[PDB]
Amino acid sequence: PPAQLSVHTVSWNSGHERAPTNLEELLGLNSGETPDVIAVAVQGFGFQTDKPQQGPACVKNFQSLLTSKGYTKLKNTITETMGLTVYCLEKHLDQNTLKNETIIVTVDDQKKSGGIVTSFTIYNKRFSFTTSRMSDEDVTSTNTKYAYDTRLDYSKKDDPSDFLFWIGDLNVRVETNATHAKSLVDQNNIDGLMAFDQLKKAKEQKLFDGWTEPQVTFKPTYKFKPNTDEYDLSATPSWTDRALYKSGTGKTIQPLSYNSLTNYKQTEHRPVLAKFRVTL
Ligand code: HEM
Repeated sequence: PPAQLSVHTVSWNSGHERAPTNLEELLGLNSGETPDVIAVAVQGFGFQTDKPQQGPACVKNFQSLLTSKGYTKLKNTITETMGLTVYCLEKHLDQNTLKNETIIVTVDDQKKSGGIVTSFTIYNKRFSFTTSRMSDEDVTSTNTKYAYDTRLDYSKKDDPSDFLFWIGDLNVRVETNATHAKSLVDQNNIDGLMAFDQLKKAKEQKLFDGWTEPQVTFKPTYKFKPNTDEYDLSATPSWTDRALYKSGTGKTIQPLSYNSLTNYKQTEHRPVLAKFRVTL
């Protein structure tokens, strides 16, 4: 039982885009770090049907890179609009106690909104990783547009998990006009623009209760004109992909870094990579 473990998470509202082939950077591996757990969440369209037949390349390329580095894929789960994969270094796994479990929650009859939770235990500590997806137009258990449901929140369980991460596009946006938002971006007044971000409003409404986001120092990750760094100002620049963390049991979770990956310009959103150190 080590004293600490490291976790990398990445999420990307990737839409109809295929997985990139350059993955080390996406997963935070390109400077030689060797995290214990890696979670990858995507939001988009057509994953399960997989008309593009891109599933095969995803498996090949992720498994090619990660197996050589000592990772085991605990689970991949896909729906039409969401994907969540969790990897862990094989050296941490005790099959007798791992209790690897995933649930899918769907909130609409077309199964386009809801979320996924994958959980597992190592060294007698329980990890849970959630992703979620909500539409602006949906009727919901919260009567909000935010991608929260209590069924996805393993901190509000009778026996809450030790380490919890929630990654993806939460459908939280910046609630001001585009002109003001862009001016704050140009001034690098990130905290000033963050004053208009809806996560605090969601929390006031008792969504994401007690969940923390690492400090944001990067510019909004949406909406870009593809292959550029220029905002498409048809939308107010916003922080779409987010990483939130919590412990149900008083364990320390220390973010090490939290950044958008601006080299992945293929789409209107930029991926967001978080790195944490957890104390068992
Ligand atoms: C940036 C975008 C994407 C990322 C990061 C991504 C990531 C992943 C990851 C990490 C896995 C698990 C790989 C493993 O086995 O180790 C996976 C599986 C899969 N992905 Fe993607 N994916 C993306 C886009 C897509 C798209 C556009 C499609 C097609 C609509 C798709 C279809 C699938 C399917 C069907 C699987 C499961 C296939 C199987 O289990 O044989 N993905 N993806």
